Amino acid sequence: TPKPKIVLVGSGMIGGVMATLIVQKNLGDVVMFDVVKNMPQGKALDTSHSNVMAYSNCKVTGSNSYDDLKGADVVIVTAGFTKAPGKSDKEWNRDDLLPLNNKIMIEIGGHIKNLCPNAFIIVVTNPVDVMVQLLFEHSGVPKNKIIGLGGVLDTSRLKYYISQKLNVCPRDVNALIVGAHGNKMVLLKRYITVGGIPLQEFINNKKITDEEVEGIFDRTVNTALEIVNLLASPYVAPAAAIIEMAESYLKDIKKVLVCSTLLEGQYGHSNIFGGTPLVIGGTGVEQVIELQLNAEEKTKFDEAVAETKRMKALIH
Amino acid sequence: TPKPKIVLVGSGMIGGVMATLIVQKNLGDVVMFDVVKNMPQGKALDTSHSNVMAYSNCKVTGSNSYDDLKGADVVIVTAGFTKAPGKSDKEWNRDDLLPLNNKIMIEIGGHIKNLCPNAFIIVVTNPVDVMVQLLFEHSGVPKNKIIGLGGVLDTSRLKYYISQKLNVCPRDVNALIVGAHGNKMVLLKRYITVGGIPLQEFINNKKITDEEVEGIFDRTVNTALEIVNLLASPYVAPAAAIIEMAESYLKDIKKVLVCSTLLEGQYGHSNIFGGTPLVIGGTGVEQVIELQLNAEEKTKFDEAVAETKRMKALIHHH
Amino acid sequence: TPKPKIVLVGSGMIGGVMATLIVQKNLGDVVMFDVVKNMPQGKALDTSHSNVMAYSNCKVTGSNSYDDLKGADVVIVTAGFTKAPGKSDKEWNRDDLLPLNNKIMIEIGGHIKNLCPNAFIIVVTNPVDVMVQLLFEHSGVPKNKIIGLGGVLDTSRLKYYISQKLNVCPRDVNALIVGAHGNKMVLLKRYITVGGIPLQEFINNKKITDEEVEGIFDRTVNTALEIVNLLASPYVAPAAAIIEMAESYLKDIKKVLVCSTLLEGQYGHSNIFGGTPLVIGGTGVEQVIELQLNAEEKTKFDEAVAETKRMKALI
Amino acid sequence: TPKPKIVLVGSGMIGGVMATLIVQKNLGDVVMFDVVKNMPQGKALDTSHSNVMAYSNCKVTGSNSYDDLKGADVVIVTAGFTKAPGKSDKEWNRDDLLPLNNKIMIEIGGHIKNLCPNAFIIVVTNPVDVMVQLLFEHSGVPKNKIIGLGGVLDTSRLKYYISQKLNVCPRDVNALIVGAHGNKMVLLKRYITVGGIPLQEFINNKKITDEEVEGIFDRTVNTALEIVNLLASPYVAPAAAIIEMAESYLKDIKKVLVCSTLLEGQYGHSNIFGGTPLVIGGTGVEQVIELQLNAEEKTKFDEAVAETKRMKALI
Ligand SMILES: NC(=O)C1=CN([C@@H]2O[C@H](COP(=O)(O)OP(=O)(O)OC[C@H]3O[C@@H](n4cnc5c(N)ncnc54)[C@H](O)[C@@H]3O)[C@@H](O)[C@H]2O)C=CC1
Ligand SMILES: NC(=O)C1=CN([C@@H]2O[C@H](COP(=O)(O)OP(=O)(O)OC[C@H]3O[C@@H](n4cnc5c(N)ncnc54)[C@H](O)[C@@H]3O)[C@@H](O)[C@H]2O)C=CC1
Ligand SMILES: NC(=O)C1=CN([C@@H]2O[C@H](COP(=O)(O)OP(=O)(O)OC[C@H]3O[C@@H](n4cnc5c(N)ncnc54)[C@H](O)[C@@H]3O)[C@@H](O)[C@H]2O)C=CC1
Ligand SMILES: NC(=O)C1=CN([C@@H]2O[C@H](COP(=O)(O)OP(=O)(O)OC[C@H]3O[C@@H](n4cnc5c(N)ncnc54)[C@H](O)[C@@H]3O)[C@@H](O)[C@H]2O)C=CC1
Repeated sequence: TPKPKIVLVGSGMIGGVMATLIVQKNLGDVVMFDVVKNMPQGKALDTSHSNVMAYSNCKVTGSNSYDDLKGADVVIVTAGFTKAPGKSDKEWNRDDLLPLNNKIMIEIGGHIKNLCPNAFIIVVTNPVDVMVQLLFEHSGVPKNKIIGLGGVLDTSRLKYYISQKLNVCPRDVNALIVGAHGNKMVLLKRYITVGGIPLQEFINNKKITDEEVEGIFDRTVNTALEIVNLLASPYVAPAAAIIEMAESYLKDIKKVLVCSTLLEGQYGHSNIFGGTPLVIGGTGVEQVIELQLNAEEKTKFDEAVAETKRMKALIH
Repeated sequence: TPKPKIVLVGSGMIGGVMATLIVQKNLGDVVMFDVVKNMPQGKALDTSHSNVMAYSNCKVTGSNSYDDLKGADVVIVTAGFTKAPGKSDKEWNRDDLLPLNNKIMIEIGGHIKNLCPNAFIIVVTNPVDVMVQLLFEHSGVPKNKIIGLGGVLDTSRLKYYISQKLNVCPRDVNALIVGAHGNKMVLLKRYITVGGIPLQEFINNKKITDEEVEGIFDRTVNTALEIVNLLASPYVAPAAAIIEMAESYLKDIKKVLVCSTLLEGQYGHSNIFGGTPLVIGGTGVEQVIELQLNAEEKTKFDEAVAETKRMKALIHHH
Repeated sequence: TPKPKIVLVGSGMIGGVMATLIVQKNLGDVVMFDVVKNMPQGKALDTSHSNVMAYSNCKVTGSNSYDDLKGADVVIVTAGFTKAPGKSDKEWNRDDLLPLNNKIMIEIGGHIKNLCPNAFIIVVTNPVDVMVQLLFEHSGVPKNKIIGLGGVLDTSRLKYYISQKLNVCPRDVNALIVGAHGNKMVLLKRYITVGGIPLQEFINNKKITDEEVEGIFDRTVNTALEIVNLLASPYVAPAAAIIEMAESYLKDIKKVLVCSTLLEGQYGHSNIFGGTPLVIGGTGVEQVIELQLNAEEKTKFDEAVAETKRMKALI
Repeated sequence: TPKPKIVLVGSGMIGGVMATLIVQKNLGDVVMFDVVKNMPQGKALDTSHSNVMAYSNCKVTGSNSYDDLKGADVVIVTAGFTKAPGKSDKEWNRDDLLPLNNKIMIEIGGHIKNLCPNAFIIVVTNPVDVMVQLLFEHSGVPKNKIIGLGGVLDTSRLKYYISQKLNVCPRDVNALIVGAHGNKMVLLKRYITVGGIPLQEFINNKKITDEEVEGIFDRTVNTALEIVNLLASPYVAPAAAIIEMAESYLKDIKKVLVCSTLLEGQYGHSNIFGGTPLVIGGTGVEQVIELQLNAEEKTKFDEAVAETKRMKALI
């Protein structure tokens, strides 16, 4: 009243699930944007009919024009490159990626600056902790108005695996994974709770062993690789995580969610984005919570941020 | 208590969205079954993590074994061929696919009979009015325990396009589409209401014209084609429609939903499945409602069933 | 963002259920206003804890001050009285209370005009079709920003009773009740559908008779009496009906809902509020739909509006 | 599976809100049972209409016959005295209700044994930790199939108050209150977290002081009295807490919820019910979690169970 406008910049796998979930939850009008012609229009048409089943009323439209950024309340960026040429046959590089995805962020940021400078922006494009800062820089939006997906998704894996071993509801496990999305993500064993009860109590009661916990941490780290091996880059859980973040903003819920945000001295770091618990409210990032890490924990957090800094320095 | 078991026989595009929606609604444990190796397992793992975001607790597992049909409460069949070397990259059709999908329904039917004969079955595989009857015949399930997807999806399109012209909530439009899923679907102009009000009133008040209605009618018939030409065969709205049907069963809601069901004299037809409103409750199909069509509407219904019979008669064509 | 502000002017039985449902649906911050001291503060404290179980974040506060209307997005008025003192329940009716309630609507109107002139207003206080016009006049709010509760609740009963005879989901019955809320309500048999199918088809197939339909019409008209003769106040269904209306506004859903709205030549009547299908969207009443009634139906609508005029000219 | 049946034994303030919430969530058919004639039939009629607004299909019926217990999946017991007949508020003595509510548990227990021995039972009647055990004994139901309301409600207050000081979503605060429902509830400061983060981190950062936390504890213990002083006993949040417990069973969610349950050695205590975290799934109580309390926390638990034992000894 008047209906929020959500622009999906990128209408691939994650984009399609997000449009579906937005309709289920009656969250706002959706523009599915892509550079690929016709594809976002077909997805939007199919998704728009699902309003009837959902008892919702969200316009869902497809676009190949950046003009549709005008009026956006929320912009979600999943746009990016992948795959490789000639290369033979398993040596697809990392890494350079990174200039190609940077050029995408330059293009998107320029239009955000021109067309929707007051939007709340969520960046998903990998490596997320690098790309979110690039978009921040190219778009000119305030620091409280842009974040990156990482912790909500990474902790959903950890929560889920622990919950299946302990035979409890998945959401009754709480856990924090910080620093960066990716292989350097910091899993904080000390902050795992189950129904509000420290994980250690379940270990002492022999409900789960130290070994099993370590195998679950390794599985959490290997999950994207596990699913890519079987199928493709994951998309259902990533979309669910993003919509949880977007909804906290649109409904001023003030959920505490771990996301990539600009660090300004926290954990000893500045001029860089990193994963940390934060509060998402109707004005955007309302609080950035700095965890009271011990020495071993801070050193893993430093390694996570050093890798973000490394990749960022490959951009010229 | 103790949590329904839902098996998706076919874990493609439609299968993926259904698993996603089942988790969102906390509806039951899900087995994602497919003949394609690794694909269901990967989709099931990705989907299982979304339980955290949804505050749900549905196990989601992937399978390449029919044994996992054991104990199913609901079985949803989207399984179908399936193209080979040739002969590309579009050479597919569906006329020649009829004997091939027949063979799929035989295989699935024999397994349902041995492993989950008390399941409620929803068939999606095209042409659905043909395939649902084939599954009924080879599974042995009672007539009230098997239906095909059609009307809920077809009417969603008609309801949607009308609501956008009249500027009202999509679900506040009501419409009935009967006969068969496909190009011979019967769109009943007489039975369209908007907030309970006959469509003819909005026409009389020049809010929409007769030409605009016919244009919306053509767009509804050709919607699958329109989306295929932009993208691929539709899957988000089909999944939503199937889940609304499954939920009515699992929660005994008793929604009146247009679905393909065994006709036993209704509309003058027997020994065939066709689309008609019916009531889905906790026992399956509780009521089959026969619309009181005029002569001109009945002729159209006749044409829909004739086309289903034509295709059924090609399950052994060479 | 920023979170809507909903003020409940009246915090009795219906107010209490409305605040509960607002939290369940996470629809906005709630101010529970009443003239009774401490009571709305007590209900608000209780209700605020239910945010935890609902995974919501709605502030629920109690107020005895009209100043809390400031910056309201939605104002729901149930302030007045349920039953006449000295009067029993075997007679449960209405009258002599009009002038008092007009003095309430004058007083509430004054405050709305000053503190929340851009709010969407829902009037619930009986006789609703009279009371909503009074508040409209004294609040100065535009015609598309104020409606009365009537048809959504009246039609919920008709839909429910028909759904139970025919063994289908209650919401799969559609029905229109118009004219006025109360004993002169116009139940339109022609407009009833079940799963989009004319009721007449089920009458033809002997699933329900013309006389059972007549008995359901009577039961619908007399439902409030039936409840009061058993123990008081419909409040649960009235609250769910109002929240359905409020939500359609707050979420721009554009539902077609029968409510009390200013008539401007529709059905032949003007300068009066009447019950008719409307579209509620993000800007308030976006459309008023005039049913194409036949002479027998238009005469019943006339008798409904005439009873509203009989009470309007009498304060 | 497919329409569960929920029987509400007691259709007073909490029963009315519970029936409302079951319909909203489409959780099951509802029987509103009470010894008061006509009243639950009136409440059930009002409530049934709300199925339309909710898009639900739950039958809601009122009853004065215990026959309605046959086929129950869940039975919720709020039946009981709130004050002794012929006494004033100045003469209030909580122990006075023990023999009066004991008689009610005996009556209800005999009918459960005969009619729905496989139902999951949730006891609400105060003092709940005593009453739940009386119903256990008289009903003969297995220990995994009967629990008392306490910790879900008590922790909702603590969670809510902390969340308002810290400006976060109420449900993102986690806390455990154990031992008994009432003034000797054990508020475990050590176990409080906010977004999974120990409460102490927020103290260290001066977002909240130790004194503020103490005043929150006091407020939490005294909330029912606060609400009564304004106008209670509380009913919205109690109803929501009970529905969260019943839903975890009906949908096999396996939520961890603090409820009153038979102690068989946990915390050094036996032959008594006390509040502790536990898992509710489709078979009932699937796990009872014994917290690893330190010595000081342990003595607070002992003091709470001592008071349950004192009151049980009165019978
Ligand atoms: N941050 C996180 O926790 C996670 C991040 N991801 C990342 O999310 C991104 C997207 O994932 P999927 O949807 O699975 O990939 P996808 O390949 O299916 O979608 C990418 C879409 O972006 C489009 N695109 C390319 N350039 C564009 C431009 N300039 N403007 C608009 N659209 C453009 C492509 O046409 C494609 O449709 C990838 O970078 C992936 O690595 C994936 C999972 C988790
Ligand atoms: N009834 C209706 O209103 C509509 C019907 N459809 C039909 O639904 C079907 C599926 O649609 P999509 O999911 O988009 O197709 P899809 O090709 O993505 O999914 C079909 C899946 O079935 C699998 N399969 C083949 N044989 C199998 C077997 N014996 N057991 C288990 N899986 C097997 C394939 O491996 C494939 O993964 C098609 O026949 C399509 O024409 C689509 C839309 C609407
Ligand atoms: N339009 C409809 O379909 C229906 C209308 N109603 C009507 O709605 C009204 C409320 O019903 P209940 O909540 O059951 O009544 P209730 O008596 O329980 O609550 C009314 C509240 O309004 C308060 N109040 C009185 N004057 C006030 C003022 N100056 N400002 C603020 N608050 C004031 C009273 O203190 C009382 O708490 C009654 O007029 C009732 O007859 C009830 C059902 C349906
Ligand atoms: N366990 C907890 O955390 C809490 C417990 N309570 C308790 O819950 C109980 C109910 O609370 P309210 O609904 O507010 O009280 P209420 O007085 O409104 O409802 C109690 C109902 O039980 C009925 N009743 C009495 N004996 C009965 C019997 N033999 N069979 C059937 N019905 C019978 C009465 O007619 C009355 O309608 C009280 O004992 C109260 O102390 C209240 C809040 C929290």
